[PDB]
Amino acid sequence: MALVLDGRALAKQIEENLLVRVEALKAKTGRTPILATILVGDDGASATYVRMKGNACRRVGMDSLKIELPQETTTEQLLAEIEKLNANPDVHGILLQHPVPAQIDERACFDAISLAKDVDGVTCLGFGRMAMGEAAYGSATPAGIMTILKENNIEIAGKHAVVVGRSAILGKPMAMMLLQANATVTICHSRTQNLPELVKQADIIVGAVGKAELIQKDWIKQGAVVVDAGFHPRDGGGVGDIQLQGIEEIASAYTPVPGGVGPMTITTLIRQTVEAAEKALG
Amino acid sequence: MALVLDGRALAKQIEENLLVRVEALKAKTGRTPILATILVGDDGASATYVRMKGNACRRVGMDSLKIELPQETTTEQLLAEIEKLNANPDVHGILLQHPVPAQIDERACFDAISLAKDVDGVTCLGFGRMAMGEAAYGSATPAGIMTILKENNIEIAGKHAVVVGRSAILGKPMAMMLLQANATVTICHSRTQNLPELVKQADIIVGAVGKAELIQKDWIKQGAVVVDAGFHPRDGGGVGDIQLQGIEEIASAYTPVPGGVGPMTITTLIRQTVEAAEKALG
Ligand SMILES: Nc1nc(N)c(NC(=O)Nc2ccc(C(=O)N[C@@H](CCC(=O)O)C(=O)O)cc2)c(=O)[nH]1
Ligand SMILES: Nc1nc(N)c(NC(=O)Nc2ccc(C(=O)N[C@@H](CCC(=O)O)C(=O)O)cc2)c(=O)[nH]1
Ligand SMILES: [Cl-]
Repeated sequence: MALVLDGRALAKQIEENLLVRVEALKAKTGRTPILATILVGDDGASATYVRMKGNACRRVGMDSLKIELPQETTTEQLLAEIEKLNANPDVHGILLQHPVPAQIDERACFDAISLAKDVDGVTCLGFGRMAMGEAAYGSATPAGIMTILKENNIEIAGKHAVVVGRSAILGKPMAMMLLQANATVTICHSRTQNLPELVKQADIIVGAVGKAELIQKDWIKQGAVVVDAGFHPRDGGGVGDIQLQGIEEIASAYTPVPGGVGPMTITTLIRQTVEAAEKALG
Repeated sequence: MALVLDGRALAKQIEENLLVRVEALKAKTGRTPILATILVGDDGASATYVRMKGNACRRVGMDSLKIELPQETTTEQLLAEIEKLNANPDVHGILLQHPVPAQIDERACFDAISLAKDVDGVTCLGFGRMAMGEAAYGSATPAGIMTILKENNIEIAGKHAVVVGRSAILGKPMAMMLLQANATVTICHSRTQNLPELVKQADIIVGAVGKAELIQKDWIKQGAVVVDAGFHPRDGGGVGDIQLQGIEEIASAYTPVPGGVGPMTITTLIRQTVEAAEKALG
């Protein structure tokens, strides 16, 4: 039966020393690390995830600066708001929760965040530096996945990884991180013409499509490592981007949904905020 | 027989347009566009390609500022030279010819070049922006390849492109550019297993390994589009990274070596320098 890649347990374990580090920094400097979170508009899921990230901050002795902007916020207004936070020495990391209202140029706003405070890893600069092996905060969800794979001793070098999805904050960074770990990487998307065929070749499959159980269980290679980065609420248990019912007979290891990639998205953001604060204050 | 993707003809065609644009610019402003070329050490191929790039500048009515630094140059010394060029308003583009002597942090020096003068497309920032669909000068060789494919009406969207090699200035940007053009993209490298099988699945193959004829002709899918980005001087005619002997029987279209990717590497650099000059002097 497949090894459950327990993101919930890993997140809990990691938070233990993050709390020690933060309490050390606060005792040393007399200053509390701050993650500024920006929630723009009325997306309920975005609201929920921002609160979860704030809670996680407080669990390790940090706090959040809660920035909430209306649905009709313009690109110019959000940029100004990010420039305030960039020049705020009391703020050590900046999160802009995706997806912002459609009228806003999200890419422009991501890129306005200073590299030093890009603790969610959304800037083009952060991405390019990561892709080229230079030190950078990685996009939270894919960096969290690499941590899951590494802590669970999952072999990556020489494996064929297939990433289904190519979004700026998930699929693309995921692909580059796996490449950096010496996987052969295939990147698929909505214009891939033979998706089932390619998924069946995957030693490591990452579902990053944001569509409930799009990736069929029948496409999964026997002994594959299965990573499901999706989450879709449903009556009595949500589902991810991959059909996981009966995956225990197929995968060598898999991320459950919930309790897999999700907690480690949050933990990665928090860890990288701790890192930023240490650099800023220490 | 296969379509010859004639990079030499395309380069000449592009240069005719660049010439009239440069002459118009000089007529309007009285100033000549300048590419600063930085050659560090005594590598023969590097000297040759920098000479060819300077020749191309003058063919289209521009000139080059030839910077030649010794073998023992330090990272700090090279950074200082690049910062002088960044601050010089008469210099519109900066080329650092790779590979610099190994004691130099080449990545750090690439990244010191201002985005506005990154006409060879070597910055992390430029790579990141291109990968995310934002405006930036593209790495010369892979951008030249995209142009070859486009201007020969080669179908890319929905095709499986396999890039063999993942270098910072070739393989990685090549893959991100093909992905932006809606190809399914597989990135291979020295740790890749079952390489012959992965190449056989490819609708578009890009050889970027810097090893003479590594990619074997029987690995190529019948009807594939074959792009060879290698060059290795040999008595009686140089060869690339792909066995191209009898390629006309196998490929639907192929870049010859020499006279394919090479000329378009040079012309892409010059075109992007003209663009930089047009912006700066307008
Ligand atoms: N900037 C930015 N925007 C984004 N939209 C994200 N994604 C971004 O927050 N995703 C996310 C998804 C699931 C969970 C999570 O922990 N989910 C729980 C399920 C609980 C629930 O969703 O009610 C789980 O999977 O265990 C946390 C974050 C991000 O990481 N950064
Ligand atoms: N920064 C930087 N460093 C680099 N090292 C390169 N590569 C970088 O100049 N390559 C290159 C390779 C071949 C040719 C070329 O035109 N080759 C001819 C052959 C010339 C001959 O036969 O002597 C051809 O393929 O037709 C031009 C540039 C680059 O583009 N940028
Ligand atoms: Cl809590």
